[PDB]
Amino acid sequence: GSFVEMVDNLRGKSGQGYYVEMTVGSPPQTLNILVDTGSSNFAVGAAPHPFLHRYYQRQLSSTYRDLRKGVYVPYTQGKWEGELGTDLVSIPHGPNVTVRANIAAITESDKFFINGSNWEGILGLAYAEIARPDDSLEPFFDSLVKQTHVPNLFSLQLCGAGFPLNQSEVLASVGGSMIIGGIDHSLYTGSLWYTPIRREWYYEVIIVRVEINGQDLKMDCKEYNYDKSIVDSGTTNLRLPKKVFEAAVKSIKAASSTEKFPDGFWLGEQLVCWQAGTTPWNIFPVISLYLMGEVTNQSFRITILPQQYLRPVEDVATSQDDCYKFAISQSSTGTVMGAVIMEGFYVVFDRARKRIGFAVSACHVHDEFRTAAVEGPFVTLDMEDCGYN
Ligand SMILES: Cc1cc(C)n(COC(=O)N[C@@H](CS(C)(=O)=O)C(=O)N[C@@H](CC(C)C)[C@@H](O)C[C@@H](C)C(=O)N[C@H](C(=O)NCC(C)C)C(C)C)n1
Repeated sequence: GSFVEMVDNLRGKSGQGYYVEMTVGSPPQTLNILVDTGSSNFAVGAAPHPFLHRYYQRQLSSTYRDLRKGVYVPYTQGKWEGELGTDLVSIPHGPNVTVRANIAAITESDKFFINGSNWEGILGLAYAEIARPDDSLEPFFDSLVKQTHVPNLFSLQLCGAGFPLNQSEVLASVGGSMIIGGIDHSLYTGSLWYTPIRREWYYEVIIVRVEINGQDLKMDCKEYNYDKSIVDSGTTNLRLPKKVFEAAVKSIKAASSTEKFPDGFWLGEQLVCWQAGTTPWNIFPVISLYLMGEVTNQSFRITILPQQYLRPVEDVATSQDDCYKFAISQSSTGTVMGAVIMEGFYVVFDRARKRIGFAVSACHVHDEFRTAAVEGPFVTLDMEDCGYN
């Protein structure tokens, strides 16, 4: 309920990523690690790279163990190859422990590291099932729970600023919190509502209904989880299956039709700008995702605002304009509840009880007329049928 030691231990932002400080090896080598609930490999740059200010030097760690085995990991965008081994790992602003964990030493990569992101590795927090080479490589959190008394769960509060941040600003500000082993009540308001983790591979959940300003998209619910629906702190946008994306964009365009935007905007590629302070938030609809509840035939809903799905970006011109990119895009691999969703809520990854909790975030961006919300319950039947097989 109270872990002041870990509150505000994250830095970063959408687009580039949210990261936590970790140390690896002996003596401790400090590295910034991206928090990624969408994968299960712990990996770190281990050789010079144009975008890396530092990297893992195995030859300088007295505790480094070479597993003599290579590993390859591809992501929706980006990929890397590395060499497997183990070493001692600690988290300065996390529990006071030291765990021996598997570490992939990245030796080659493509479209993975991000210039200026300030992170040098990735912490895959999902399950062994999707770890590479296979489920035999124990993920970091599994090691943590097995080697310590830290409870089997963590929570994330990702904080979007609501406006663009320059390099010095992102470096000097709080990007959020990752509470390891517990929940901190100062990070949310209202109550926590839980949805079942369908299966332990990605953090998969089941969406049972979608609304645009209260109006039902009215699609066969399997379409919403077509292939799957996951919660991923390593993805910026709310990504939706092709059919759902098209239906959603049609409805969002209709609700905001008093103003017309170019196709490039809806494709998530180009920005739309308004005179400083005049963004017409009210013309854009709220989006509600209903999730299966823990009680039979019960569901709840999470609702985000345009302040969540319109991502702030700096306008090239020295203009004092407020510009944004549409942060909802299509996916051919299922729904991805990325930062667009996570910046609106405090998310509890309760692995012990196989469930994910959502509560309104104490740091979500909004205005005087609307706020993000988590509400329930709703009598919903045959939710099990919403899952895709
Ligand atoms: C917040 C935040 C953090 C970061 C780094 N961004 C910017 O990058 C992305 O949003 N990257 C997405 C691609 S996009 C722009 O939606 O199309 C992405 O691929 N994120 C991955 C992490 C980054 C650091 C490479 C991962 O979070 C996505 C996840 C679904 C994934 O690809 N998992 C892998 C996977 O499923 N691989 C199989 C196929 C897709 C190669 C694992 C299981 C091996 N936004």
